[PDB]
Amino acid sequence: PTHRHIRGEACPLPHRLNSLGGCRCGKYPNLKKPTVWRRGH
Ligand SMILES: [Zn+2]
Ligand SMILES: [Zn+2]
Repeated sequence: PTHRHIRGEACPLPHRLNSLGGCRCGKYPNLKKPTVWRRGH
């Protein structure tokens, strides 16, 4: 799938973010920001 950027995080890989801007696998919580769909990289 497409991984989301929380806008200014230096790419949250290799963790997979959902629509709330975080990864259920402990690393990124529910920040809820205008998250950008990035998968061109
Ligand atoms: Zn990225
Ligand atoms: Zn994670």
